[PDB]
Amino acid sequence: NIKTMIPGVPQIDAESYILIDYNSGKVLAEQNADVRRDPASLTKMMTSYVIGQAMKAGKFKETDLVTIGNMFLKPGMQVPVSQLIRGINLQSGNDACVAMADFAAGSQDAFVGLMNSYVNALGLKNTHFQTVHGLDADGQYSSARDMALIGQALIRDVPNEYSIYKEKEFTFNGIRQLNRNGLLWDNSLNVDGIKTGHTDKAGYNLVASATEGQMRLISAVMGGRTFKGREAESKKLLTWGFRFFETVNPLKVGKEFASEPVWFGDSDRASLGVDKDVYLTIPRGRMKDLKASYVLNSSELHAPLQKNQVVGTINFQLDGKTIEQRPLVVLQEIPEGNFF
Repeated sequence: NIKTMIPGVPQIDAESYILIDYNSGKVLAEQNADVRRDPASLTKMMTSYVIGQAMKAGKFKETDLVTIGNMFLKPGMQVPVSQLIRGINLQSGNDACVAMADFAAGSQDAFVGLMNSYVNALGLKNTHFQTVHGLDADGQYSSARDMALIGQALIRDVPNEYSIYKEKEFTFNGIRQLNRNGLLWDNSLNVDGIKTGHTDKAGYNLVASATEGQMRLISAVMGGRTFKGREAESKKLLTWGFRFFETVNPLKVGKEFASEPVWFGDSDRASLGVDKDVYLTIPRGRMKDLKASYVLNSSELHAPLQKNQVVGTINFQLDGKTIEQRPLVVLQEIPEGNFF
């Protein structure tokens, strides 16, 4: 029963936490992951997400200058966008958020409206932002799950913005500022994200992400007890996640997974696979025992068969139990067969 066991979770010294796989979205561990808490500076992930989308859209460059009104910024100061986004991500500067909010949306209210528009665009059911920096507000809240998903969106939708989160330091006005994510300096893990935060109502919060090979995990901890424990507890989850789980990529697009006969077509056989790449998070070491089969929606396949046409379902089995399902599609189209 060593292969088919469910691992016990470590005791995490925080009120809420969640651990997910970046590729497959699988939840490996959770505790009060949907309780609505104060997000503190984790809010700045969404602030960074709004900014990342605008630059990705081309609205402003990282070299553009922003004039201040009205990091210790002063009115009339001209600060490159590059420095303000680093003030947000590395330093957690609340003043840099305000500056970038007026610069990106014209006002803080217009910028909070965008933050909450992406909240709905991501489907978050337990998040609402009242601020651009994350200071405690009566009406703003988030949760460990929603914050783990915001971090996923950062990595997925704006990778150029996300690459900043791994920088250990930046210099503003001749003063070196360190990134507050102390896990970047950990020799045992490969941590390149994401964001720390803390307030009186929120406690000590950390959204972290690490990689081991091509596997990527995202942890979110909220309501942490101490400043140091913030990083220690997140390190507990990530190492635990990598020790007991492995992400595997069994089938990618274009790879033939099965062949079935085709009637009335230009060809006699169809090449069946998947249109979206498959990522499965399984107990580490059980990839050798992973079995895959499939069912068909029809007794026969009739031409014409369009490209990426659904014809059945793939079933991935581990220990005789289906763990994931994906649509089985036609890879190459097959037009109607003609007769001379």
